[PDB]
Amino acid sequence: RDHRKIGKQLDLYHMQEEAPGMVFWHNDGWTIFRELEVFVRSKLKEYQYQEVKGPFMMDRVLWEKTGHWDNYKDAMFTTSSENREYCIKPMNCPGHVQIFNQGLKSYRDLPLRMAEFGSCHRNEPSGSLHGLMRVRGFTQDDAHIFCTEEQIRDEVNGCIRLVYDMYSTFGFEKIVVKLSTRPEKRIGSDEMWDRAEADLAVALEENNIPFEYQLGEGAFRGPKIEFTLYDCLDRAWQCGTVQLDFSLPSRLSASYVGEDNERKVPVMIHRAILGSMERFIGILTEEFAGFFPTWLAPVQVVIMNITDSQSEYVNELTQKLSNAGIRVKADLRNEKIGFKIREHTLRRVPYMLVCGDKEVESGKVAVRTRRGKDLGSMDVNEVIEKLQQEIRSRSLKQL
Amino acid sequence: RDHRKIGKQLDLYHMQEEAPGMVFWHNDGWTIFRELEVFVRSKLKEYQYQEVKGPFMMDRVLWEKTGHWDNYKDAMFTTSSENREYCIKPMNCPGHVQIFNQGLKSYRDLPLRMAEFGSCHRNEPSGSLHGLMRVRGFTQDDAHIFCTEEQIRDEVNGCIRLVYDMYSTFGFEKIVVKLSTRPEKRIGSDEMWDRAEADLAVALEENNIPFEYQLGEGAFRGPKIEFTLYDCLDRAWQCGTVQLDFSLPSRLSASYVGEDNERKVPVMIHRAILGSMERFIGILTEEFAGFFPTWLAPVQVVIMNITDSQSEYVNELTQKLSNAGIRVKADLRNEKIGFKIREHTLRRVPYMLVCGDKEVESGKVAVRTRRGKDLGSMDVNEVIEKLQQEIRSRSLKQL
Ligand SMILES: *C(=O)[C@@H](NC(=O)c1cccc(O)c1O)[C@H](O)Cc1ccc([N+](=O)[O-])cc1
Ligand SMILES: *C(=O)[C@@H](NC(=O)c1cccc(O)c1O)[C@H](O)Cc1ccc([N+](=O)[O-])cc1
Ligand SMILES: [Zn+2]
Ligand SMILES: [Zn+2]
Repeated sequence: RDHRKIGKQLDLYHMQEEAPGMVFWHNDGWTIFRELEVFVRSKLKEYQYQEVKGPFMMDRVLWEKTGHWDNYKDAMFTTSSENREYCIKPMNCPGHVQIFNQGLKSYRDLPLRMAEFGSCHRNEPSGSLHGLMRVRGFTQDDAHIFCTEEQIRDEVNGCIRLVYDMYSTFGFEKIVVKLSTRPEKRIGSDEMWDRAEADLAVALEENNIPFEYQLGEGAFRGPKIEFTLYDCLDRAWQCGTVQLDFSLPSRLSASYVGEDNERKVPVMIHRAILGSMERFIGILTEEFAGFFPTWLAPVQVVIMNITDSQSEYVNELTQKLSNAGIRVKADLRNEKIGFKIREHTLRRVPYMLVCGDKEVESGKVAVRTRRGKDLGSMDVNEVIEKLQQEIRSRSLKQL
Repeated sequence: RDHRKIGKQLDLYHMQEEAPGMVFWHNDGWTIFRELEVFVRSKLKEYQYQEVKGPFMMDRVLWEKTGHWDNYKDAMFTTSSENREYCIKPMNCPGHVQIFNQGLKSYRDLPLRMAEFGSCHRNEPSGSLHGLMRVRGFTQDDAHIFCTEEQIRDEVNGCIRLVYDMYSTFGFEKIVVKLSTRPEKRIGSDEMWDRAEADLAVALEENNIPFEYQLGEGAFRGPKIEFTLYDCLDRAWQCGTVQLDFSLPSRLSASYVGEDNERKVPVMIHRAILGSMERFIGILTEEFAGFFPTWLAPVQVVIMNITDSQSEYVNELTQKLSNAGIRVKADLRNEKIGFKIREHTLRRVPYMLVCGDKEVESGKVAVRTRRGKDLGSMDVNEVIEKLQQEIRSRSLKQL
């Protein structure tokens, strides 16, 4: 369970000194990355999230307008063009407010949930980088919710359900939730903080979540929730966050017309469920020790012949499986069946179809699994129906 | 047919002076963008392309090693960290060679086709920017093919079929193909250029392509093909390119073991079919004048009630359509049916389901189209089956 070693073994990705802290996603690693996006997008559709894409760099004046310049100028890559200074974005938050600021918003547009798979960059010191855990370039399952003060409870509830629903898919059921203590220096009136804290307390009680408080001084712009998961080694990984913001929407001139026809500043909720998706892939790689679940496996099926007679039967089978949506490969090499089955077992391919002369004549296929289990000859249509169920259900275990 | 005006009318995207030449993709514009990616990925799977993701910035030493530094340093955004200079990538080519350089390659790995939806940036002068046509940040349907000299014909054939197959999906059937004349200053032996030119000439003859030559001096690293399409206004848009490269793989120390067991440098083919996908969306926006085909339309169906009695019937219908994969919205507003049908017609929603008291009791739905055609009451299952066919076929016209 070392994601850097398994990543090299499975040809998932690589890094080199020319771009420290930035991942070269290979084909198989990118397949895992994109399958994660499909999973998140499926959850986004459930909770009615927009998906947007912001610009990678933005004017340094805009970043100074947010107030994040002074606090995080060290971590921000800077670039220039035509006597103007630009910042490679370390966060997606101001860009979403820019999209929100387009057009007039009323209360009828709230809550407005805006998600983005935003590529962000941070100038982290090189000595602190490690694999996919600590990088300079990363993609967050980020989203921001624009809502009234009244909707804070209902929106935090949805984030809470999202965290537990999503972590459970991967097998993470032990979750520790920590709440933040309000600092001395804070933005926003005390009554605003008091009302929002009641919203958070009611939401956490509603979901029956035992929560602890954190010794850290907490964020100045709002109350913060952090979700930590535990992998099969009982290792704690902090991935989720729900951060309230009373500062940024006021700074970036965001507003909406309320029911009373009065100009109001929306409440802004920052939330990520998995956090850094590169980091989450590394966590998943160590969690499964390379035995990725079928829906996450880069190559899900390999079909092999025994000799060249079955080689054309294999090619039809590969096409029939590929049309069914299965990520399949054909192994027609001039190696005998024990060699290929072992090699694809070592590469963690979930299923392995053996096509002998009996298999060609029967119309069936001989099925082996990467754990060495022999499921015997099965109907080709039956095989497809079972993997499709395993893929669509995103099941954690095989047949 | 002005994509900037239609983009504002349909809330597709926006741009602001804080990030000149970079697009804020709104939800509906991002839906078109992502649907284009799915279309390209479907074509990638047909031709057995890998999909990878490279780092956004790379060491300036690596860029100087390519030789693109001296020619294109002006157009490249530069940034630094820890006394080292980095370049925000304007091209995906060197990053793919880096991924190719991982692991030992043999001739049995060739041809190796490597595609990437790579976000690239160029420091284009601000006065030259225009909408999505001329931007600083763009995403290309880029790919690179690593192959032997012998495979150049078969690979150019696949690129040629890809260009015509993909342009035809959008209704672009008039295509002008231009070939490049070899310059005085060139990289690679004359015999290499002579053999590759024969490969290109045979490939273009094979597909029966009438081609012209270009007065431009042509690329120094290899022969170049450019594909121009014509929209419904008979306007020429140059989108596709197939560029041969004898220079870069040798520079970046790329190699493979041949059949003769000799260390050889692969031939590199750069190819993009649509080119800048932001630019292609703008072309598509003007081609359809906002009447996007059903598979490309941001919102494909709107269901409306006449009064609150049908409001709960509409919500079930919206869910049943959404589970079927249709991008659908519910319009339960307190406006009468003529108001809503007109508003969604003005917003170019392909289909429009009207749910009266007759519709609730029958189990059917009243169907209108954005062209004003009345298709009458239809079965809800029948409606779903027809849009699914229209979406999956990517048909250019409605029922
Ligand atoms: C405060 O605004 C906080 N933002 C978030 O925590 C946040 C989490 C998840 C999703 C979104 O959209 C969020 O805004 C803070 O700015 C986080 C942060 C810390 C450090 C740096 N840095 O430049 O080193 C950037 C952002
Ligand atoms: C020559 O290498 C040429 N590259 C391409 O034309 C190309 C087209 C489509 C896909 C890929 O992967 C390609 O490499 C040239 O470098 C193109 C180019 C021109 C200008 C600039 N610029 O920095 O202004 C960059 C790239
Ligand atoms: Zn945020
Ligand atoms: Zn290239």
